Amino acid sequence: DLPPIYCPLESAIHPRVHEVEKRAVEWIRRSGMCASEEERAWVIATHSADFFARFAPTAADEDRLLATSLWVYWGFAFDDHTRPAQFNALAGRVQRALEAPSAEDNGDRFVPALQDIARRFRSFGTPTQVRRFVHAHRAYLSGVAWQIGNQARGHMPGLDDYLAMRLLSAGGEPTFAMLEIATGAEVPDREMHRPAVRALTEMAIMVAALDNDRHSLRDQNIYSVLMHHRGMSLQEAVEEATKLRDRILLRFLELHDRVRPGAGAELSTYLQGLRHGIRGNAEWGLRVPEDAPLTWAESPSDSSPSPLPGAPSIAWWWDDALLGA
Amino acid sequence: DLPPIYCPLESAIHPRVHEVEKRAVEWIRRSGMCASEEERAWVIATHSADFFARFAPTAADEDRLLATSLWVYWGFAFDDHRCDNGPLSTRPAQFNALAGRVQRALEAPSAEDNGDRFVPALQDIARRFRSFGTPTQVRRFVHAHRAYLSGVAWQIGNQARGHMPGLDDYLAMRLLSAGGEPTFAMLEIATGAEVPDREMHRPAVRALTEMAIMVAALDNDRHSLRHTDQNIYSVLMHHRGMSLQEAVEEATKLRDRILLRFLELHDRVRPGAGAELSTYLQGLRHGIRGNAEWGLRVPEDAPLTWAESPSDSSPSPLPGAPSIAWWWDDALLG
Repeated sequence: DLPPIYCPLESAIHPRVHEVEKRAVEWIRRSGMCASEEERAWVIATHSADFFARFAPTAADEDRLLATSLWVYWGFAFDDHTRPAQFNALAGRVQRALEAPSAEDNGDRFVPALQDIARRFRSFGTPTQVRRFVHAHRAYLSGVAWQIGNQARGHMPGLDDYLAMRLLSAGGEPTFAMLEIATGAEVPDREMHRPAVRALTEMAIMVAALDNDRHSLRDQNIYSVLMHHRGMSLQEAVEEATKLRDRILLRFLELHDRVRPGAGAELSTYLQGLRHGIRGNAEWGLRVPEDAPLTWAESPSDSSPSPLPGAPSIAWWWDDALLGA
Repeated sequence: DLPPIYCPLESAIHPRVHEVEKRAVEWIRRSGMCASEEERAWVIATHSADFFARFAPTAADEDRLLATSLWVYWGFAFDDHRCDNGPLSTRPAQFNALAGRVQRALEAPSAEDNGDRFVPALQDIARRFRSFGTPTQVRRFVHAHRAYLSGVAWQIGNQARGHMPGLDDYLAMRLLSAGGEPTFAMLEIATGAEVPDREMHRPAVRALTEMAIMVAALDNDRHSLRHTDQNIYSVLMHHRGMSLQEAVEEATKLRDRILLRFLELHDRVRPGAGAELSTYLQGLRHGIRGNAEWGLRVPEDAPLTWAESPSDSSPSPLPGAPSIAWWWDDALLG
């Protein structure tokens, strides 16, 4: 019993989505990241071009939209897999290959593909935009390492730890750090790293992450964490999860409205990218198994302007004294 | 049987080191990082203020040299109690969770410690870094910090499996696990010189940072030689069937080659550098030298000897380490 999603945000998709999808399907087939035709079909069936065309709907350069979409395909293909000890090494190697073009594949299937993506990013993006994506990619790999860690030990994390980890393990950091690369609109340091923008970025990531949890009811996820800790039933957890998520999005809209008016063209595009991304991520979740009409919740299920109790690690999102920008 | 260190770089130490060491000893006592009197005295005996006062010897504000110095103390304590000998040293699953929690505590001032002694200490250091560094410098430190932790996770993974990495994985891993990224990312905070994104992130500058880090990491491995530990020596003894004495000569050759390429690239990049990049590059240089000099002095006033010449002066990439070959590629580092 799944309530409709609260997402009063702009929905749009690149007009050239289908041309990019074609080129991306080509690159998947040639990438070497897939053993069998059955594995390609699985990665092709993620419709990651359709996903990311919703994040950068007006990207001037079709090739930047392709490069950024390819990573999303790479991410789905990488996460369809490993013990923590081998993973920590593999995470280290893959991330080195992202940062070091002279790194060699050593027969690892994912490294050439990521290095082809990195080479496309280095031919378009500034060294600054590449370093942002690089750091986001390591943050994601740390999240995955954390989640594989918990599973191998049978640690079910409490809410604060789950939300912190899922911030990273969902792949939201690298996805949102590709907005600039797709658009070409370079956000200056003093704007991109304002705490206020950091909280907007994390809050957009968290809501996309909790919406991915919801699209997965069909084993570390907000529902398990709430059931295991708060002794809730599935329904009671579904209802509590929707309240957490809707409260976070409410904070996002509020902080966004405080921040958007003073913003430069580049930060402004980035912020419309967060919004497009949150909505795109929800809409892609509903439309992926395409053209049927979607139903959306008109109101938050919880309107509280105060921080989530039991999640101190995300409380600073609500602390305007800390975010004076 | 160890040859002297090739290190023809500026030795200098902050004229206020002794005052800063005093306030840092005070902070280590009320820090909470340390269970016993015995640990406190260990942390203190790292002389981390002397170490980092070599990295930023003209720091205008000793509060900034202090804050940065604190992380170096936190660093030794974190390695010694969580990474090298802690029940976590062979438990990557548990270490992966700790690294997530410690990193989150550094990015999120509202995070709670969950009874981990190292977190409130880190959060205090973070609060200082935020009080006078720009949010850009704080993020460069925070990113460098997760990089360091990823390296330790890789190291601890290898220890659990009894896996001795090869030269390529070892140099890539050690680039991170030896804590040089966050060490060097504190130069800006210590000095107040905000290096613009366009300059800091130039591949040439990134390569100098990595080479400054590799060299300091291999001087650390040299410092730790005075079988099963992952270091350049067991790496070479295992993968290339060498005696310890052959590994030692081999390690010295590779390290000196990297230092020469650092020196060559430094000389091509320094002339055009703006004032903030120039300060950062003097830091890399002061750091390399500071790391080695601190390592021969840490039990310290006696005359040291240095190698007048490198052990190998080949101007091309290390054999068997393609992950660093791009440091020699002047086209990619335009």
